[PDB]
Amino acid sequence: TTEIHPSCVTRQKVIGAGEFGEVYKGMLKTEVPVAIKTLKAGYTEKQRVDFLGEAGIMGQFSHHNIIRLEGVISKYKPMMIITEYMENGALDKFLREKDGEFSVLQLVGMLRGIAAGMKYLANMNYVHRDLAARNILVNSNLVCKVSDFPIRWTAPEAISYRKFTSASDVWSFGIVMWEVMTYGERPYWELSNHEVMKAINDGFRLPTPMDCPSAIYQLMMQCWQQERARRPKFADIVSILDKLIRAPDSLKTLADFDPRVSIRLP
Ligand SMILES: Cc1cccc(NC(=O)c2ccc(C)c(Nc3nc(-c4cccnc4)nc4c3cnn4C)c2)c1
Repeated sequence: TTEIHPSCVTRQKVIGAGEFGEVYKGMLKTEVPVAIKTLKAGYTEKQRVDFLGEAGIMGQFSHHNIIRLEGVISKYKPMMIITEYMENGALDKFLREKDGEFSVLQLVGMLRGIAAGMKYLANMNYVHRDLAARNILVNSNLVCKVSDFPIRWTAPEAISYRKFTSASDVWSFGIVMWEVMTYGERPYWELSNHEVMKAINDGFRLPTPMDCPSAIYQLMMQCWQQERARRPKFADIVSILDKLIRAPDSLKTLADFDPRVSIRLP
């Protein structure tokens, strides 16, 4: 793993909180803006294992749609994980702040990216477990990168008996699809966590977003199959989203939106 000397790192502002440290924005000389996760004095043995273990696996990943590791500071204290900085931040907040500002093709393109990075993770035998728009970062080319800094996002088997697999990630990716196409709406709106699980078990599923291609709704619906073996694999998801994008007239057929309010005018 690329070891970085602390003299090359300039922390500037705090932007979040880690396991046992803060997360900063800063500069890296070799000047490149970076995000910095620190492990502060007093960390436990387990925290160090997880911290440097996160660094190790990130260093193994090399994919367009996975956040890139710039390097690590492990020979000096505080220890640091240093990644590329993504100017547009977390996808959930991004979309909520840019409601209606993109084309359907752009939105589906985001989803293709996320799916490509998840296919890569799943093939590397990495189970994310917390896939959600809030863990996806967006750069100045609209490229979405899976990161890892959730009842409503979690497959039934992962909730019920903690079976977390790439197939439970697929369920979550279904929910991310809906997040994207709704521009960051809260999945299941104000339903409580227990009402969500009850709804799912009862067989209900999130309704179609407004202005949503029929193909895209069909795909998220198949990510939400109760039977884990029936869900698409990420290879299936990437393949469909790539074909839809490359034949973009396919996205013009829209699923019917179920109106929650009727407005009558002559
Ligand atoms: C695939 C995988 C597997 C396993 C683990 C991971 N780990 C990371 O993805 C990770 C690890 C370290 C860092 C420095 C980053 N960077 C960022 N984290 C945050 C942030 C974090 C926490 C609270 N608020 C914001 N914000 C950022 C970046 C970059 N730009 N921005 C705006 C990400 C990834």
